[PDB]
Amino acid sequence: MTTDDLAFDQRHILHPYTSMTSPLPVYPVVSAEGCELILSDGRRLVDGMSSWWAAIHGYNHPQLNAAMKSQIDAMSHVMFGGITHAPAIELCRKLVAMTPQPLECVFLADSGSVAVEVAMKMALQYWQAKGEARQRFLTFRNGYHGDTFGAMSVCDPDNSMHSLWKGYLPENLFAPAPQSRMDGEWDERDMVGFARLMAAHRHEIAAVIIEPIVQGAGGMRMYHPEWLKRIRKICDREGILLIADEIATGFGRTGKLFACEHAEIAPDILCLGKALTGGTMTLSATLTTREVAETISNGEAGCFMHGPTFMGNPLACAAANASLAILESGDWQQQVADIEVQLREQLAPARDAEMVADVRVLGAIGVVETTHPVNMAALQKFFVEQGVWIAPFGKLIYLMPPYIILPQQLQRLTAAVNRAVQDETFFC
Amino acid sequence: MTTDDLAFDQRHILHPYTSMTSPLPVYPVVSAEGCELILSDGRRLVDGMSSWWAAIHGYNHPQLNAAMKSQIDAMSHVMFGGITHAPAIELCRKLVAMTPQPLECVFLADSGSVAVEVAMKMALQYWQAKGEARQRFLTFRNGYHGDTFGAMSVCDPDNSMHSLWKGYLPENLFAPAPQSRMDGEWDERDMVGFARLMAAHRHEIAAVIIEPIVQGAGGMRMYHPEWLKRIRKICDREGILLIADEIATGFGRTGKLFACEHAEIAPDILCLGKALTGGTMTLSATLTTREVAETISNGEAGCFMHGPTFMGNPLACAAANASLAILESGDWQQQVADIEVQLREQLAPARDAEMVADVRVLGAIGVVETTHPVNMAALQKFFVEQGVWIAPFGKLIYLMPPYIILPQQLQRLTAAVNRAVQDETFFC
Ligand SMILES: *Cc1c(COP(=O)(O)O)cnc(C)c1O
Ligand SMILES: *Cc1c(COP(=O)(O)O)cnc(C)c1O
Ligand code: NA
Ligand code: NA
Repeated sequence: MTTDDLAFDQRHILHPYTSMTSPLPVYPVVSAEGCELILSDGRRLVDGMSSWWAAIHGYNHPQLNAAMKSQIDAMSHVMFGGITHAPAIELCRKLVAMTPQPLECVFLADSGSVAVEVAMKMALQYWQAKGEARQRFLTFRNGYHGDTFGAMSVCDPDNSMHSLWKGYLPENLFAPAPQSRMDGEWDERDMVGFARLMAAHRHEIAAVIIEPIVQGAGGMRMYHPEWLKRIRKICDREGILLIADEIATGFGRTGKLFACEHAEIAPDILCLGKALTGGTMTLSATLTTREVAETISNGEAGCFMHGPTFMGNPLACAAANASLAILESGDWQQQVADIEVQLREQLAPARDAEMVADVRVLGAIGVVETTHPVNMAALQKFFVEQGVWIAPFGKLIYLMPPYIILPQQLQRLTAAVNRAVQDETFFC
Repeated sequence: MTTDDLAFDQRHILHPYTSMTSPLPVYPVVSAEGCELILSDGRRLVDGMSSWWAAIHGYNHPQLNAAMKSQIDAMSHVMFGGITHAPAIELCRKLVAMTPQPLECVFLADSGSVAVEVAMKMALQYWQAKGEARQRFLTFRNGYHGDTFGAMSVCDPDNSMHSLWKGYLPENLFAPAPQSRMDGEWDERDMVGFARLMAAHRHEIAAVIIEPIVQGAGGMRMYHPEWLKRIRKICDREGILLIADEIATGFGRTGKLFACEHAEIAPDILCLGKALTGGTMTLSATLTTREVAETISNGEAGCFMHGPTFMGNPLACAAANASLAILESGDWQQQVADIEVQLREQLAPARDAEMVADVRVLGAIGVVETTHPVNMAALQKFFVEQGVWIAPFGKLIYLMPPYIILPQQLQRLTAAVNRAVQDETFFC
């Protein structure tokens, strides 16, 4: 990789949420292996991010690799209209089996945002079919559900700058962000906001949508499981659908197979993505109940009106099947538990740094919230120099590493974060 | 695939736009090679659909395969935030190079619908940065832009059943579907409807969005290039962005590399999907002008507000690079031209058939519109018994074969269509 390449990237290639006129450096990656990324210049970095949650088995994994190659030899893709195939059936078998009982109807899609759009459309078509006028969504503040219009409409209005689409995006209902902590005590006073909204709008709410336990992109918040119990009961009582968006929490990340398990509840609709394929390629799934799938099909439309071109892509399905096969071994449980203990122990010291607001950990997620925002270019460079890849945002320096990360490798990530927060150099 | 597997699929697996209560037959495909799909019982089907436009090089292509397997050895995926990599760079060089000059900034995304969503958000943010109150889209009737909420808002209100979502979708402006055929003379009376809208709302329109030349999912309609020439001019005059959605028309399909060429015009925003990866896996691209990309960034939000987790996916990018490399050889041009001749010649006779409402052909697209809807289950079955894979819908029996289809294979397709439309058997 040459510098002319880098210049082409800078002037012609957009990257996620970053300016084009005023870019910030980017690092060339040539390959990746185990828990390491490899830059063009030969520098090896311990990945603390799993490429944004997804790469839970790390990189160049032999089982994922083998699964993908063998599928390519059968067929990379065939359309799913009027056709079915083994990778899709196997995957749906696994997804149905590993999730709560009521969740038994699978809609495969390409991306997490699309999975959410699917969930939202199911909710909408569901009520239309029952002849009830329900078009509104009730969601938590500090939530994040994707970047497409529908998903944007249920993301934190401040966190996502809704003043940009003010007038274009429907106005949903935003209850306060859960205050009670996964770590601490429950407080009944936390429920009043949501109760008020639900009481004042029960008749127009199609669905409640939330990220179970962890609100990821909107603040890496970790809230008390009683919230989900409560929400599930309120939805049951009112006859309203519950959508759990586990695109981030799914597949072991919080120490349980799905974060819903922390409350022992089942949503009516479940959105999955990111780690689904083990971070090899994009795939998503939206699962729902029989009651929802059948109601939709028996109404005016006569079907659920969605179908991405690449729905059920065999290759992505093979990768997912292989990712899930690793998880079937149950090994992830102790791997995540050990990562939890190690994050708690090693991030603790950060609590005494001047720049640190909070330190929270759940499963293989460890977060250091800062008092001031990070200086991106600056902190990212520091992290690279330490031989680690960490992608901080706002006031959040966090770790979500692969489950197979070696205690030594994790020790490196933790040392770098501690060292990053010891003065204001990398802040503002 | 056991019968139990197929039982599981019917009961638990949602397919595109179909009922979960009154499910129609699906066919179990184990692999694919060349232009053929292979079922579980060993039977081979000539593929007339390109797995919905995308597999322009057929299946199990040696080149595509090796490029995919090679990327897998380096890294199937890594995150795109603060990181760049060879496949994305190479892919973006080609897209910029192969498209009109003004289009030099690429936003890579996961799927078509998302690419459209991206295009729509650019337009809104563009006008946001210029402090202009523009949130309406102007599009054509019979248009299709994807299944996500934003994309649905510019899809045909009828074809897409807007009644279902009345109240959730922003209400855009819909001008009459292009009357003048790509096969015929131009009637300036065709412009009234559009002009009437463009006037009364020129103050409100953020962008004009249309599929160039071929309105695909909305009716496989083929209209005269003059519409594009005129639309561009009107957009230039009012200073309105033009979004050309070429997710279906891109990469050779209509006889030109890009359908926009048929009118030698250039969009402000261009959406690419489907055939981009040679139908191996999902990937999309939205290209735009420096002016748009800079405006947005130098805007108040500071960047373009969008970023899919799997943005720039190396594996997909390398499949796309291999696919474009095949197009670089230039063969598609005559491969497509020949297909167009064969389609024109061999579908001609369907015009003597009683169930046929119209026959139209453009590039590697052949359409036999019928007077009555098809019996999907019965027709598909007939086609499979004739050794071909054709996916009809509504009143359209159409073909979009791989560019590498042999003439005798193309012949079994067109014969199958001709035989299907002779009477009422497979209809209503
Ligand atoms: C990442 C994420 C999404 C969206 O996934 P994309 O694949 O980026 O569209 C949606 N919801 C949550 C909670 C996520 O974390
Ligand atoms: C198929 C198509 C889309 C949608 O692409 P998906 O990948 O199915 O989301 C958008 N626009 C046009 C013209 C299309 O043909
Ligand atoms: Na289940
Ligand atoms: Na160009």
